Amino acid sequence: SMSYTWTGALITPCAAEESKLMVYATTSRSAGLRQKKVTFDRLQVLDDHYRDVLKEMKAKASTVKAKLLSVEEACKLTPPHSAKSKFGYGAKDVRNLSSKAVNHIHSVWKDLLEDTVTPIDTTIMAKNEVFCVGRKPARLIVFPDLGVRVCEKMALYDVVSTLPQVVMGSSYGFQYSPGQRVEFLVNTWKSKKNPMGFSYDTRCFDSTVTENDIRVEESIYQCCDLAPEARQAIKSLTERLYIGGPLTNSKGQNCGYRRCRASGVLTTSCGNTLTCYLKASAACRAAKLQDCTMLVNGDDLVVICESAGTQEDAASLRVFTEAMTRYSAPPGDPPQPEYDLELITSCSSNVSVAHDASGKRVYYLTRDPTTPLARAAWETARHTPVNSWLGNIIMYAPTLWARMILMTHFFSILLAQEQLEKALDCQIYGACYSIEPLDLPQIIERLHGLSAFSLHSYSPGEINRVASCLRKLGVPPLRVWRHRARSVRARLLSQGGRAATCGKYLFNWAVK
Ligand SMILES: O=C(O)c1ccc2c(C3CCCCC3)c(-c3ccccc3)n(CC(=O)N3CCOCC3)c2c1
Ligand SMILES: [Mn+2]
Ligand SMILES: [Mn+2]
Repeated sequence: SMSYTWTGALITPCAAEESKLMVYATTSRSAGLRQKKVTFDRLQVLDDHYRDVLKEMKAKASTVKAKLLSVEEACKLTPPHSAKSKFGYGAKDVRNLSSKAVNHIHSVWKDLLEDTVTPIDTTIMAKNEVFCVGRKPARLIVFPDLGVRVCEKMALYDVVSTLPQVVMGSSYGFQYSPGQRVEFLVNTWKSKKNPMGFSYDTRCFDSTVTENDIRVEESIYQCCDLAPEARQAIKSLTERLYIGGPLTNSKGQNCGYRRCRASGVLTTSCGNTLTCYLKASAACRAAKLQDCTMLVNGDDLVVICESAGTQEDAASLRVFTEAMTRYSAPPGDPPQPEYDLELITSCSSNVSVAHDASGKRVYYLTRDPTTPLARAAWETARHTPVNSWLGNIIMYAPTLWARMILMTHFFSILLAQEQLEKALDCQIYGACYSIEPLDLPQIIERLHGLSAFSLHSYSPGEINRVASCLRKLGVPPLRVWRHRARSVRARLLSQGGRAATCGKYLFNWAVK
């Protein structure tokens, strides 16, 4: 069946968009191009590898006990900036236990328990995301009303935050900080006698997800020891929301129908991860890959296994890809065998090596700096809710480009505007933090360790990537950033107290 059906009505914006300040932001203007790509018929033929893997997953899920969240708990865990309801209240009302919101949520719940069939309305919007140089169309976000979103948490918050790690164990990517992710990848790589590995990523994953896939996920969730009401709400949410439903634009017009994964529901990430893990594990068996270890984050997969030889590996990956295609998930680009861990990119990131103060080799997570640099450029001119600049400083603190360029420029701009002490909103790990730039050394030490302030002797490949990136984007080269940083450092040190702590830790690398 078709992943989508369209009426002709447009995906409209709900606010003023901006598609320029080179660096561009996606808008609703491109929605049609995206719609075209994500619209197709899914063919899926399952086999005994898929069935065997599924049985093993259910047996693990069957050891999980999950509870219902109360309305009040689900309200308190609602993110503060999520879209207001159509029924007269918003996130702030939900979070402060307003009677208007609570009573509507109780009524949505009762309807979920009493009606297990009627498709539930969703809004479809174009995502506004900043990229660098052709242009990629906007991604589509599909989400139901706030009152339903609270009810999803009631039924499934305890399940989605518990079950995946039990079912997928060490392969569940979302349990790891970056250093832990690196540690898993490196320890896995080093455990093989002749390691080979590859990243896989599905072309339009959400659209490849079938009704059967979504019901298989529900059947996994129902293997949990759940309360009777949970079982009913989960079934109802599955039939009425997860398998599909109608789409409405921001102007209240009917855009069409969805028969695939919604990107804006509580189960998107856990569901996608479970479903990719299931198809990928089955595909590894068809491919007959030896001593396979998987790492899964949504539909970004890394597989590390024992090499069978060059031509053998190349053919085994073609068989892997063939099986994934049969299960409904063809790749955006065909996977390639890699014999160097550093060359495997997944979740837009890769492992690299530097050295600590003692001269010990330290592995850390990095990425191509093009998109982070472009996003930071944008947030120099405009201003956003997410502050991707600051998030990247935190998540990629050990990297050469975050330390030399991102930290330098942003502490320079903060010195210049006297806004050192002003908290900024920052979206990291699904949650919205209010971060004080002077809190950064503690945040980085906690997340990465003290060595993040002392790494040096980076790999030549990574230094050159950063250098080619600066050159391509017209930004000063690294020698300029070292000079500027000595100036930023001297400045912070003059200010004493906590600013002197930022100069000491964040810019220890710039000293002679
Ligand atoms: O000359 C500088 O001192 C400087 C400083 C910073 C930047 C940046 C960003 C780097 C990361 C931190 C935020 C600022 C850019 C830049 C980077 C990516 C995409 C667009 C601009 N650029 C490039 C840039 O703004 N342009 C426009 C003017 O001339 C060449 C390209 C920077 C230049
Ligand atoms: Mn994909
Ligand atoms: Mn992906």
